[PDB]
Amino acid sequence: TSQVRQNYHQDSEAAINRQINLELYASYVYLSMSYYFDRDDVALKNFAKYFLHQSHEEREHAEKLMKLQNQRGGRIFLQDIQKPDCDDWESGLNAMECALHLEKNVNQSLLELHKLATDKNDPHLCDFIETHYLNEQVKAIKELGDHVTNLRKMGLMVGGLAEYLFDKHTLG
Amino acid sequence: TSQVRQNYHQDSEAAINRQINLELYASYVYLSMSYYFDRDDVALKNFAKYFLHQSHEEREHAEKLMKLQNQRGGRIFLQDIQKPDCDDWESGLNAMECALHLEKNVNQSLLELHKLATDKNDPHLCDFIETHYLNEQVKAIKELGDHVTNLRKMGLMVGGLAEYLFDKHTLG
Amino acid sequence: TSQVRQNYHQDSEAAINRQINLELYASYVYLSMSYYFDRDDVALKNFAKYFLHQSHEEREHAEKLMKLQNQRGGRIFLQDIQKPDCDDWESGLNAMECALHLEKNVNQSLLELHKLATDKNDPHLCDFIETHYLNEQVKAIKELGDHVTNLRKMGLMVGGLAEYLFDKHTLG
Amino acid sequence: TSQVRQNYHQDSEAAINRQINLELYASYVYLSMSYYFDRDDVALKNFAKYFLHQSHEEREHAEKLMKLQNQRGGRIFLQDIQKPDCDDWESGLNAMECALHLEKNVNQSLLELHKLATDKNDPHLCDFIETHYLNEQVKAIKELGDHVTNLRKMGLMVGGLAEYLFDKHTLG
Amino acid sequence: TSQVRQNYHQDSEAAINRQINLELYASYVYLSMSYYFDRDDVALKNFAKYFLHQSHEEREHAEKLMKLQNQRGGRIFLQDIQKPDCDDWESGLNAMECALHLEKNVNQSLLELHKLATDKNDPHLCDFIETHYLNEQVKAIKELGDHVTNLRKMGLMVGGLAEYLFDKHTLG
Amino acid sequence: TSQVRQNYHQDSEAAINRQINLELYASYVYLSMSYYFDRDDVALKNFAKYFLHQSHEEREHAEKLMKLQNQRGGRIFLQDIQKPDCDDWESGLNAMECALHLEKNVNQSLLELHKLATDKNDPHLCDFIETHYLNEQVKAIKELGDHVTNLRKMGLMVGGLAEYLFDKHTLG
Repeated sequence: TSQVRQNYHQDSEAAINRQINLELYASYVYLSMSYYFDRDDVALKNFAKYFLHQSHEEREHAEKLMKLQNQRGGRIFLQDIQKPDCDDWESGLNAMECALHLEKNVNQSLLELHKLATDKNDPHLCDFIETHYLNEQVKAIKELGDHVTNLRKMGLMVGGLAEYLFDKHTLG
Repeated sequence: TSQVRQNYHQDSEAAINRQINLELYASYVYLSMSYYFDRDDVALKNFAKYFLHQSHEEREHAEKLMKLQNQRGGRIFLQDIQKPDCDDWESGLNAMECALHLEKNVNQSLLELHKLATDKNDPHLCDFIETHYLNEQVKAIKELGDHVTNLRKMGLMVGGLAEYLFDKHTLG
Repeated sequence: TSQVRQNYHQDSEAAINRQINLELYASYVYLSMSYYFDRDDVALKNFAKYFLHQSHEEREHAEKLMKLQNQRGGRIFLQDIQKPDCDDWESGLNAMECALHLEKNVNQSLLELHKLATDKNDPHLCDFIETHYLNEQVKAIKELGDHVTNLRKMGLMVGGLAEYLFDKHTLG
Repeated sequence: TSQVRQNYHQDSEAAINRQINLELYASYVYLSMSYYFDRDDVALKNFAKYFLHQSHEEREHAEKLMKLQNQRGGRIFLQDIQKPDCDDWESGLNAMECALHLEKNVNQSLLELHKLATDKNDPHLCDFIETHYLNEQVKAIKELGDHVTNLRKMGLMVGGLAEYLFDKHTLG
Repeated sequence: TSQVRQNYHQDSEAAINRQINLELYASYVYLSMSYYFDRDDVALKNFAKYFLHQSHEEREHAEKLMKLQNQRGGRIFLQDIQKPDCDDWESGLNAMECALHLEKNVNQSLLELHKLATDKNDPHLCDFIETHYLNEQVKAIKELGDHVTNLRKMGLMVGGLAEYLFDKHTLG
Repeated sequence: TSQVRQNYHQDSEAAINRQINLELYASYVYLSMSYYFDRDDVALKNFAKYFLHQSHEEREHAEKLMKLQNQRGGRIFLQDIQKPDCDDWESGLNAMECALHLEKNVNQSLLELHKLATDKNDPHLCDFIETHYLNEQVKAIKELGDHVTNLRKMGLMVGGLAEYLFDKHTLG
């Protein structure tokens, strides 16, 4: 037992650990995507700029959770990071409709973090999850949804220009 | 009965009261449109920025009329602000033409307002209407007209890309 | 059903739409008061200024709610905004006791809305309601209580003079 | 006994400990008034501001004594700080006459202190109270004097209106 | 009755008055500690600066609670400030352990406060408690914790060199 | 095969990929250490500041490697990151003896990478490895060794204080 721990459940410490692993997997996924778009066979610089920046703040999301662990007196237990499923993300829209599938999955996983803390009656943990993660995660989910409908809407016929112009104008 | 009233007809009042309702109607529909393009399945952030700007300045057209009514001694009697008969504005061209149909409607009611004032023979109010509304509205209509024909020239095949580029370059 | 939607109940969707009608209604009411004090037979420019400022950011409250909806994947369904129950607000004390009575009622809407979200397990809507409206709303009822109470204490019937000075010194 | 203690009587050591409780008492009482006018049924923002600054200063008189205690080698012995005899201060005039009554009681206590030190042969302790406390305390008591007289003179049955204006022009 | 009160239980009003006493209690013990370290036989300047600063922000925590009672229509009933049970805090880490023991006590008092408010279904008071107090209190407890361990890992033989160096490098 | 590729062997394609995994491992190892030192049972602000900085730049090092693969026409194949064997890094000296052990291993894998490029006769890859890594590696092993001998030397007896002062003076 720690010297700082106070109303911090046995279950909720083990829980945010998993969440730590989650958003690291996700930043890993993001740089796997971002260095795919800098390939000489896709060459969409601003896409890469976009997915790398998304990756860099999911590592920030991960670190901020790691502080909260230390702040509440719990103890961090690192776990391995699994490689993203895809190694080649096909198109530029598949990448965006696949990123949307991912942060919708962490948001899922973020809501169960909340309702666990809502039921082991940890008000602090719940304020932390509302302010720092939940509206950021919805605002993100909104940004990726806009991107896919804007891409799909230029579908198709010219298409390869569609994603080109999209890269230069919407991520530039 | 009033201290300030002087040559302010019993029905140039009833008309200005009505004209106020119209400009509140137009501001409502513009908010209806502006948050329609703010949808994740429509996702044209500059169309939204555009109609939201019209929603404000038609509203400040409306409160500029309320000012004037108090100024001549007639008294505002507000009415209900009916709902836009549309919920789904389908596309970006439909929105602009259906908007253009509206500004022709406020201009035709503003022109009737002028003549009612030329026939209850109030020199002052007609300068007020031509100064603040008429050239404002023909400016408006020509600006609505150009946009409409440009979206049309980007017609037929393609199209969804059309709406996009117009969003980036004519509303940026 | 929309791409972004995740943990957004059809009951919290209808509820915010009812709540948007509320805040547009309220701003309309403040607008009706604001040009009431612009009359030459009441003539309190700073009462006019004050309620006009209140009108301008229940509209900013209404948009913040409409945008919040697009963000969670719901769709907006606008309704008519009805006329305020009064055309003549009688006094400056009467005006502020009807304002206080109004934001006490918008509050029960905000509180039932918050308890509608607390028992459909949507933590995000609650923080949005907690952060952006709930304390914003009791800072208003408190201010309205202050102003109601100052007008009542001095009044007695030193007469209208009470009201003039209040305009100059607390509302200037 | 300290290495620093030198010509510091055990009788004037206990007396300054008694004097610390007093100024902490007065600060608590001034704080108790300060939020009295923060109530919505009293609503004098600047009465609240005024007494809030006064509590912020006798409590800063209090550490000036506790610092002085360690400087002369004595040892502080803290006691409880008592609930003010009054929870509802009735008036703005009533407030300013218990405020005057208290600083007169703090003074009698400061003057009794100065004669304990001039007669236990402490030249230093007397300048300390002369320089830092005595004339500040008469400039308070005189100013508690004006305000009471100003409130009384105009309180002549115009009533609550007298109080509002005093808040704005003498405490602004 | 009170003309702002809206969804504020008399039991949640009884509780904050209770809580107001605590942080006035907390500030009182900090003033007892910091002026203990201002003694010529303990003489740790930055320790004295530290608890004096804590004594302030708890007194600022406390008077912010009083503002919340008035905005909601519940009325402050001040109580006595009982004296800290310690007079000689012995040591530099005895004083810190004993503080860490205290802020866990206020943090437990605020968590009971937060959940009595979750039971009388007060959405507003909970956002006030988590945003203004809980994360404040866990930031504090973790800060009391690091210092406690660092003063310990400098323990055993030498020591006091410990207190001195820690005063100079971690609190300077 | 790739449009850009020229004098880039399939053995060095697999080789750089492997090396990528390594330094993300080291990057993983470094955060894991740094949030060990932010614990209330270690409480060394600046050790964390230092290990978090190193974890932040082995990932900079790793992304630099991934850009070069895209630069030369090979294709990145990411794999999983194994958790550091340690979860608790013991002392601050053990931690730096263990970091020194870590970068001395990647240097050895980094020079093995270099001698594969001089034997598959690829000048550019060796320049890339010479300029960007190999001296950065020695400047790194030199600094960790400096820290280790400063820590050993100094805490030969009365320790913990040793490690405390080292945190404040060499990592500030």
